[PDB]
Amino acid sequence: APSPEEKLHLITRNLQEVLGEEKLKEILKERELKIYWGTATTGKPHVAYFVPMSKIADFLKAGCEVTILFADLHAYLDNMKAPWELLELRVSYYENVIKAMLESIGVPLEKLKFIKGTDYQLSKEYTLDVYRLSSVVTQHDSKKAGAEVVKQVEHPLLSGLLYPGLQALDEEYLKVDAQFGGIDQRKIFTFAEKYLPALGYSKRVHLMNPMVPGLTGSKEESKIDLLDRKEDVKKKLKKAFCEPGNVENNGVLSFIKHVLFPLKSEFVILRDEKWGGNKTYTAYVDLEKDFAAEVVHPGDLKNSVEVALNKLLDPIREKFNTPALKKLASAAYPD
Amino acid sequence: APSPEEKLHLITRNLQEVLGEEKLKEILKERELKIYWGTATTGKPHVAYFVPMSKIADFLKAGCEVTILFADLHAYLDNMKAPWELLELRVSYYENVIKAMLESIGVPLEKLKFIKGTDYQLSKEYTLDVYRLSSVVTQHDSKKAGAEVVKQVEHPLLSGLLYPGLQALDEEYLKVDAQFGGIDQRKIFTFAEKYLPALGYSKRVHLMNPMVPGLTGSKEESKIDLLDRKEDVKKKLKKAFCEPGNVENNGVLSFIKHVLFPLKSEFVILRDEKWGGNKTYTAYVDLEKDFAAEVVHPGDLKNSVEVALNKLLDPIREKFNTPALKKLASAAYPD
Ligand SMILES: Nc1ncnc2c1c(OC(F)F)nn2[C@@H]1O[C@H](COS(=O)(=O)NC(=O)[C@@H](N)Cc2ccc(O)cc2)[C@@H](O)[C@H]1O
Ligand SMILES: Nc1ncnc2c1c(OC(F)F)nn2[C@@H]1O[C@H](COS(=O)(=O)NC(=O)[C@@H](N)Cc2ccc(O)cc2)[C@@H](O)[C@H]1O
Repeated sequence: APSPEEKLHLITRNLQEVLGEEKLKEILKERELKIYWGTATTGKPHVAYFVPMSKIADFLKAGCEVTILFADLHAYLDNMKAPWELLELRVSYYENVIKAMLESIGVPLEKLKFIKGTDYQLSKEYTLDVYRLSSVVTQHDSKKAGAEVVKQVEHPLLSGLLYPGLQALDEEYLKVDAQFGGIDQRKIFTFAEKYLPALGYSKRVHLMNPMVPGLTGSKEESKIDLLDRKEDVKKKLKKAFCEPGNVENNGVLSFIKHVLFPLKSEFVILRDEKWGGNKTYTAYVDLEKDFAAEVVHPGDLKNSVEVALNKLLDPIREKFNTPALKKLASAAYPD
Repeated sequence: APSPEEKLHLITRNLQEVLGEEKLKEILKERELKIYWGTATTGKPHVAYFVPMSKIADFLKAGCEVTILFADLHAYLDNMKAPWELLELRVSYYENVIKAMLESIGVPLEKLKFIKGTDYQLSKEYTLDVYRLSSVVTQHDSKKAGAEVVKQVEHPLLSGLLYPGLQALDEEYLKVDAQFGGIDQRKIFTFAEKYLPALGYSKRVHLMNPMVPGLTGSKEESKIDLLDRKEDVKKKLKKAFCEPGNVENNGVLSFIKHVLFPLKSEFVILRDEKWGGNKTYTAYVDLEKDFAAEVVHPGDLKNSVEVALNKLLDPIREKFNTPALKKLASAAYPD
């Protein structure tokens, strides 16, 4: 039975920014927070998705009612990042792999709600609100709201202007108090705080993670897929940006900070007896200090992350080791 | 039983431009043409609406299946020219006054179909097509398609970009072969010819009237309302631009050309015996020649139009002389 103060700590730890602290505290004084996270069903999710999933885990630990939105219409509206025929296959792939990630990090699925955008975003009342919103949002504001999220092409399409407006309306139709996403969503979040009240709807609390550098190319591609075999995880980890003593733009350290510490509350560095043997850290700042002092070597850091990451991936790889899930993976991502 | 050639003449006479003559003739060789005309339910219709209604009459004379669309959602999308609360009152006013105009010029209403946009434009299949269209139409093309139709404001709204796309989709959902409107619709019509095939839908024939100068200020406001009393019709007609011998930008002559000649097939100029007495014209070009020669005086032309216009308005004014229609007129246009 966590106190409102303990819930607030669980909910907001590791975030880059909280908008709406006043209302957030008002809610936690009385009841559970209702929050959602959305993802457009576009490319294959990679290990970076453990970063938002670790905050989802925190939200459930705090007692929140959590909704996960598979934003299939949004994937279509974002420059057809998922063509319309493949959408429902993409939703199935996303649902299976996101549930597998949550099961792997021990998140109880029975208190989560999963919904796909097209379950309600084609309804008459929602569509009427899209038109009501379109009558107050300028073309200027919808273009700028999506600048960091929607793909920016030479001749922008009308769909790209619709995208942020629907993401705002989703807060009302999912009946939430708050929306969580990475800080790349910030301009959509502030757009929603401005325009939802123009429709008679309350502004929501917005919770924003930092954009965490990947476990590969410095801060694009070459990422680690959730279904990569151990040997491919090992190979990709060797090439990760991880300079000795350099605690910035370090995707290996960032994964520890945002995924492994919240999961386990500790992190063990594997190290030879010659250099002091293993050491258990209870706080990220202590590990960071040792890495800056160069008494945690990059190779030992990578070794330690490799062991923990393969533990997270093992049940996922097992789950997708089914004839039906192998066919789904290939069918959702053909050529 | 008019021939295909006689139907084509009735359908296309007095038009400024026909797009799709090849397909138009292919259809008339086999069956009746399916056509619609739409109007956004915004301001009170004035006597200029007799110009499109006279072409509707021609279409029915040619045997066409005609739909009249009361585009209520479009009125809302066009800079809220009709706010959402007043829309259904505006639709009722438009339906009553348009049916009255057609009855006045002797158009049989029983073979016309009347539909309001929100009967189908909020449906799931239509909304899906709006999103499919938005994924191919650029912001650039939708802005330019509506440049002469949608109000151009300093900070354009998203609704204004949606407007031409929905007008294009209306051609498919109303299941027509052709759309009729004034030539101010041309950029929406060519937009529809370009983009409907991107959705797997056929291009439509487009029929365009000329933009006829009003019976008032030269070629805005001061117009004659369909419910104006005889005395107000008389007063407004006195101030109409009608210079002797000047057959251009002459709203009085244009009304004769586009409304009175199609209705009656003749036009009688009322003139004193001293100047030759009355004369009946069987063709507009003969009247124009006499006006250019200054043997039809502006006052006599206005007198002759006044008599005919009050005949067209009399049954409309009688129809709206009901307690329920008086309340409707005031409720749809308050303050
Ligand atoms: N490296 C990282 N570090 C920290 N957070 C990260 C990443 C990362 O990298 C990536 F490559 F995986 N993504 N995320 C976060 O997870 C989510 C990704 O999902 S998304 O598909 O991008 N969704 C969108 O864009 C949203 N508009 C979709 C949407 C649509 C309608 C709604 O009503 C609500 C939402 C967003 O919150 C992202 O910030
Ligand atoms: N002086 C004149 N001479 C000759 N024709 C004239 C005029 C005139 O003057 C005015 F003041 F009355 N209007 N018209 C013509 O009648 C119609 C008016 O209706 S409207 O409300 O303007 N409709 C729109 O704009 C259309 N986008 C509405 C629409 C929406 C969805 C659809 O699927 C189809 C259509 C249009 O065709 C106009 O050209």
